[PDB]
Amino acid sequence: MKYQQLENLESGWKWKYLVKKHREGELITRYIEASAAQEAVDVLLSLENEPVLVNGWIDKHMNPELVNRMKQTIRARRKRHFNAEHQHTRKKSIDLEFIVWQRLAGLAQRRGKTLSETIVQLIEDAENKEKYANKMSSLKQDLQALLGK
Amino acid sequence: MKYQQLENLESGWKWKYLVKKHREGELITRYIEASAAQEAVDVLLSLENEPVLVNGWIDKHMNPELVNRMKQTIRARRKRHFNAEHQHTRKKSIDLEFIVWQRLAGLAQRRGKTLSETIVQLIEDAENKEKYANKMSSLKQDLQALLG
Amino acid sequence: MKYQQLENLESGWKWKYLVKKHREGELITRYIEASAAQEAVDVLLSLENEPVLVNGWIDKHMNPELVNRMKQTIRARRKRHFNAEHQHTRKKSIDLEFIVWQRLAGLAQRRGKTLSETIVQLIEDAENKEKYANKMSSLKQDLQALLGK
Amino acid sequence: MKYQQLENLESGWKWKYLVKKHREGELITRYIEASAAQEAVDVLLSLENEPVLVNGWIDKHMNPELVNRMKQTIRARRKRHFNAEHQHTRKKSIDLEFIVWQRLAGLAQRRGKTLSETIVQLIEDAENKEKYANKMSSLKQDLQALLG
DNA sequence: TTCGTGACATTGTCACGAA
DNA sequence: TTCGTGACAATGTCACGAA
DNA sequence: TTCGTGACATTGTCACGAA
DNA sequence: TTCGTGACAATGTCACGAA
Repeated sequence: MKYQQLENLESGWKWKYLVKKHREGELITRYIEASAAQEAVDVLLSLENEPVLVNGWIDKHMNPELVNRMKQTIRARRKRHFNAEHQHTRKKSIDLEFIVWQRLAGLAQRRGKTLSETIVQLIEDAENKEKYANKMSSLKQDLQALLGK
Repeated sequence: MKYQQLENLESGWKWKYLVKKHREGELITRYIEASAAQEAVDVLLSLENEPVLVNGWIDKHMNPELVNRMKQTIRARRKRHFNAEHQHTRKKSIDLEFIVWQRLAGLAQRRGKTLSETIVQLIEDAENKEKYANKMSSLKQDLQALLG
Repeated sequence: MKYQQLENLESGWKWKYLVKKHREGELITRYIEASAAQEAVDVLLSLENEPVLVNGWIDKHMNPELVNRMKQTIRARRKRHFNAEHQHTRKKSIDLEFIVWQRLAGLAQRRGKTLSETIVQLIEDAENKEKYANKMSSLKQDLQALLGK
Repeated sequence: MKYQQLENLESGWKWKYLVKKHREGELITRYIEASAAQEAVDVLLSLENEPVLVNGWIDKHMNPELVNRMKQTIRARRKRHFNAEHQHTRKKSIDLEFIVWQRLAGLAQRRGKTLSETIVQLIEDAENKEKYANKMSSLKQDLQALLG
């Protein structure tokens, strides 16, 4: 755990979680009835401006099989923040032709390495071609003259 | 255009659109007062089963701040469909590191070509360097052998 | 022929011929009996200083059987003389061991060319040893500084 | 001394010599006189076959101008004899041109080798060159097998 | 001094190719 | 046949170097 | 089990070169 | 205008190997 915790906002974060889903429709509560669950819908809706008070509610009305989906989504956004505190870590997304990907990826999984470097190497292996064209050609074209003189 | 329209469903999306955005907080409505605008929410949040009418709702009810944002976001949800059919047309998202991007994009910036052209051109040439190190490796292997 | 003839002088050495050979122990006359044969001898030595005389003498008197041996021994001196003049013209001999003679003499009957010339080449190519003794030592170094890069 | 000096023939040998130079025109007597010469001539010429005779014939009766001339010419014939046997020790002479002799004799007299040997050592080198140009044809050729 | 030895000069045939 | 020509043969010397 | 993290999926945007 | 389109932003999971 290289990224510290922030009880304050890190809690309000989870709050947004039980919202972004409840909106599109997804059993937030750990109950089955649409009577006991519906009730809980408001039991939290009011905790808007309510910090750590949010945690009090997890042990109360929080669907178990969600604890997984959440942790995974939390840590994620958790890293993005700290990583956004500068540039080198700030990641960016890219869209390219399918077939292209297939190669790349297939080259990442086959070239015992991760995408990143795999892209870093595929580059160095390119700019080197220029001086490798002649480097191999010179040692070959300069000797062609030995056949006679 | 390269793709044709589907009035029946096409408009369908927009619906799915105005709702969505609304669900998150937005005045899809062309009005303001918590009344008239309020009605136009339910008045539209119903054409679900008969979306072939949403269009006539957008032409004289939807907030104009979204006319463009839509024609775009839709025209996209359109291409995104037809390509999602086959495989060669499909697409894929990647998440590479900052540093890389610079150099990477940078190259694509100096050549101008597609950001994908970069992976082709880099694989195509950077792979031809993996070639001369082979013709220069099998050569230094049969050159010195005969010699000593 | 090629050279010239010395009517007077050449009869000179020509004379010494039957002479130096007669005292050696051989028949110069064509008379089996020691009466006419011995007569010719005495009559011969008297010509100690006569040219043309020796000519007619050889005719009626000398043994026309060794003639050939003479025409050969005489022709030689014709040549050994005009040649012995200038240096590059004078011929000279040497004693070589059999072993060595073999190869050499045997390279003449194969290559065809004269014995002398034979040595002329044997030498040139030989002396040229360094010329190609270096081409290798040299040409071969050009490949070493390459294979190791 | 390596050659067993067999007084038997070697003596008779001298004879032919004293006889030869005689038939040519040279004194074979220590006599300061003409006539006195007719003595040795026939006196010795009759020794057609005299061992110990012709021998002492010298210490007591023979020209002095030939004392060394003989001791040496004799050694020659002597060596020629034991040598006449096997061809691997006997010899032959050559008639070569002057100019050739020069270069030849030169290197020979120079390198500090015997005339005969000179040729031998010179032949080896005369072949190496003819051999070195060969390895050139193999290497020069094995370069285009692959290269051009 | 004697001797083994290498370098030539001499001088003589011998079998040949082009007058 | 006639010759210039080349390959060796044979035999004597000479100046050296080790005995 | 809790993390960090990398591989990707959806879906919204907007300048752009023709059409 | 209207399309097709490409570079990224936001962010929600999932199955990994070290803690």
